[PDB]
Amino acid sequence: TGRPEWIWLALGTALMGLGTLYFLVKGMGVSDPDAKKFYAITTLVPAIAFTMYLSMLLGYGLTMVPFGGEQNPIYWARYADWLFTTPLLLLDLALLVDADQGTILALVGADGIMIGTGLVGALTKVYSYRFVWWAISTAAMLYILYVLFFGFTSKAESMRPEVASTFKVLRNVTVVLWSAYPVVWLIGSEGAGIVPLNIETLLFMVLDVSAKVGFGLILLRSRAIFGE
Amino acid sequence: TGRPEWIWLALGTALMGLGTLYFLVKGMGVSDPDAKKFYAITTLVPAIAFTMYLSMLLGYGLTMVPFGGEQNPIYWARYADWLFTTPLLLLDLALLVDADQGTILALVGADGIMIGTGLVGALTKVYSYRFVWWAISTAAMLYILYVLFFGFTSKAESMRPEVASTFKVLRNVTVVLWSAYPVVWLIGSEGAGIVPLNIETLLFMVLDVSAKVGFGLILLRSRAIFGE
Amino acid sequence: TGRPEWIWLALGTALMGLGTLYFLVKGMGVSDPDAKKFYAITTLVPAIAFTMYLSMLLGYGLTMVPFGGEQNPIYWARYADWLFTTPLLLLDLALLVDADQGTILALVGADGIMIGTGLVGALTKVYSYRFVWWAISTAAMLYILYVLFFGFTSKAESMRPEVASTFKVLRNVTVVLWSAYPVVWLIGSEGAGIVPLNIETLLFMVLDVSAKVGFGLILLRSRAIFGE
Ligand SMILES: *C\C=C(C)/C=C/C=C(C)/C=C/C1=C(C)CCCC1(C)C
Ligand SMILES: *C\C=C(C)/C=C/C=C(C)/C=C/C1=C(C)CCCC1(C)C
Ligand SMILES: *C\C=C(C)/C=C/C=C(C)/C=C/C1=C(C)CCCC1(C)C
Repeated sequence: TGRPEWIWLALGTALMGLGTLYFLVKGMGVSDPDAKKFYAITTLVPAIAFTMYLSMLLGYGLTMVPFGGEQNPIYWARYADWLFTTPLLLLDLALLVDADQGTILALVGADGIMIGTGLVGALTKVYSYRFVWWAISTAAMLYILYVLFFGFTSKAESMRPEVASTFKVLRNVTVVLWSAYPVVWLIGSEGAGIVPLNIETLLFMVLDVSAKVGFGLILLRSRAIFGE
Repeated sequence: TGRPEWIWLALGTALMGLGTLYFLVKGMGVSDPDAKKFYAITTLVPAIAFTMYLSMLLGYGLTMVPFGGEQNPIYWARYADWLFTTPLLLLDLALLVDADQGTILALVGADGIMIGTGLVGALTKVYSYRFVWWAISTAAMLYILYVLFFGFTSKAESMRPEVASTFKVLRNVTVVLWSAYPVVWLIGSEGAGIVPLNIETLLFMVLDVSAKVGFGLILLRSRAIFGE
Repeated sequence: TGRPEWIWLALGTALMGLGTLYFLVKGMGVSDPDAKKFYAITTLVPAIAFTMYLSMLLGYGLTMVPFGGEQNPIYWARYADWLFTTPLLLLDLALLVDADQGTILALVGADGIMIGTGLVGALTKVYSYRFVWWAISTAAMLYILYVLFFGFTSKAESMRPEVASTFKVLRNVTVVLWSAYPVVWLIGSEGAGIVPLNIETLLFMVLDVSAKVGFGLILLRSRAIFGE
């Protein structure tokens, strides 16, 4: 329920907090118009996650969901966090490659669908339906990753080499991390219940910090953010 | 309640699904910057409606509301769908006529008001208050339609003839379809109860498919989306 | 609960309504691209507040929250109103000073955090935690005000004198009004309970009208909105 995994919630909260502070301070030594944006976007991600992880720790971002004839504790704040941060991660990749607005809306819309349906499946009472949503959500994610490889990478190459290369790595990071989420939900308590809520929370905290601080450390330590 | 109108919910879900797939495939043969946007926007509308109609079918996008001394089943997901799609429909008309940002915000804000207040009235427990919201919502809609005729049409004429003409028809379609919604809510169970929830659901499914697939078919089969 | 402060709710609703109508009519005599935006943005703020104050009056935007071993009535619609209007107020200041997009996102993100966490603390059941949220929210507000003085004012001076001066006053107004909110929440029933819900509602209605109509009257009666 809400006791065993508090340590992961607390570690997550601390890591997001420290991460947000490191980016704030680091962003002071910046005045380049375009550099700001990457900093503004990359510092906001963990600021939000910080409040979301804190809300789960204190017990506000949690709710019980009845299914499989049981009362399962669902951390809805985990999805609320994802609803606002993933589209911002997509934006960094978008600015990085100079993506057209038409492409930006497509990704954001698919991203909102991905999270929105994942949340619906998290809260769904009927067992089998739960996986229908996990399937729709998963498709949106592949759609997103399909664009990042067949509508982004091809363009980054048409840009400065430092940008194409940084983007290439950030894209690669994204494929690995994002794809890891649906797998965790499927083996966890929200889905198949092959692993307890305790290890499910830990796994997502590891993934969230990696994507919300780790990914930030890579992008923000790159010259790909300045126009030279 | 949630049994009689399932056929309309299922037909709606299927029609939105097939519609989304047709636009995805059709959008592959497109690379024009501005063409993308119309495709990105027009394909996302039914993608979302699809998930919303599926959520109503499975019973997740439904809730019971007490009023008139009765327990009335309210499909809140129907409004959730509208909250995200109507502003996107407005965007197609906006891009189509090259509308200024000031005008775009006005329409979107009024649109969010229109749906937001319609939802409040859908969920309202006190009978008479329900119609106060229907009235505020309806005013926002006329405001929107007033701009599409006295702040849009006049400009489309100052653009390419194919655009002005396509916009003219799309505007005309919008007046007829949008205005049809408040009328349906008033005679339906959510409002006057002059017609059962069964026919209310059917009527809105017909309208939603028309606006989410039909309207798309018209816009996307037009040269008004390319810059020549 | 929901009876004593209805007069403030009704006065608030009326003032926001009349305010919205005054701006609509006033905005008709405007065609300047940039003038529209200030009008579009400044007229939408009270349009929304109007619906929010009306929802509190009728009793829809209210909910009871258990804490301190008591059932406290929380006007969640007050925060819902703030969630959409404050970012729009920030936009007026942003357009006014020609702020970069990177700076705009930072402010909006911090603003959404400020309100989001204030709402969490409003709804929080555990007494001490409530103030943790008030503290996080308050920090975001100072962050916002810190940017309006060390990332905005310095630029407005690099613009036309009428803009710099109007912005200077609008900034000054913002510092005074915004800072007044957290103080009210702390002494009110949602926080310390040093003053009844009756006076808490009155105080916020006074502040809301000032920021949603008052501030509008100042900005819209200024030439700082036209490009000359
Ligand atoms: C906070 C940062 C990131 C990158 C979060 C990413 C989350 C996902 C990619 C989540 C995906 C899901 C899928 C595809 C289907 C099951 C439900 C999830 C919401 C966990
Ligand atoms: C999904 C596509 C469209 C075009 C949906 C449009 C919906 C409306 C115009 C709804 C309007 C309403 C009004 C004006 C007042 C009563 C409540 C409604 C939300 C049904
Ligand atoms: C409607 C217009 C305005 C300017 C509203 C402003 C509201 C605030 C600045 C609210 C701030 C809060 C803080 C900083 C912390 C306690 C909770 C509040 C949400 C009241």
